Formats: sequence, C-alpha cells, structure tokens
Amino acid sequence: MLIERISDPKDLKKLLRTRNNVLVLYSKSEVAAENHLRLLSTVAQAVKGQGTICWVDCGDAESRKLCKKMKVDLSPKDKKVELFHYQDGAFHTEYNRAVTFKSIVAFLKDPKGPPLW
Repeated sequence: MLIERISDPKDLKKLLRTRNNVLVLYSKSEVAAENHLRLLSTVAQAVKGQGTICWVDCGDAESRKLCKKMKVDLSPKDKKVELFHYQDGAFHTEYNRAVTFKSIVAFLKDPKGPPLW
C-alpha cells in the first residue's frame, strides 16, 4: 500500500494520537527515500490493521520544522534516512535491525512491554 507523506506537524500529531504502532521514515530527500519506500509499501500491506507507516521529506523546506520537532538527525553524510518507531503515541526507538521485509514485519508484530526494572 501507498506510504503517505506528512509535512504539517498537526497531521503527525493526529496520527500519533490515533495510532499506537507507527513507523515514520524521515528522509533527506524524495530520491533518498526511494528504496526504503519501495520496501515499506510491502511491509505496510503485511501489517495492515496492526501498524501504520508514513514518511516525511526533511529536504522539503515546509517539513524541516516537523523534522526538527521530532529530533531527526540526518547530518551524517552516509545517512540518507532515519526510521523512527512510535508506540502508544510516543517515540519508542530508532529502528536498528536489518532493513528487510521479514525483519521490519517481525519488529512491528513484536510486543515491547515494560523494561525489566
């Protein structure tokens, strides 16, 4: 399924309030996002009803403010995108496992209950 693009902070705010398992792809540019978007479209289909995936083009001047609000760091030269996971309306973690269909699907289906302490 299509990965929808968000630019307006109010729209991300609404998404995070209404969906409890959200992956946001923050990209340096539309071109930088291409390969990730191709894969994520298939992941989104596989997790329909369980997870929501969207993207923000931080290269877009009108989206820069949103990327800053969300604490995105795309400053490193070898980093094209950042994948952030939001659980129950708040930032949970940067995605840090393999960027593959099976891995991302399993991540979105895995319970992440409270820390052991």
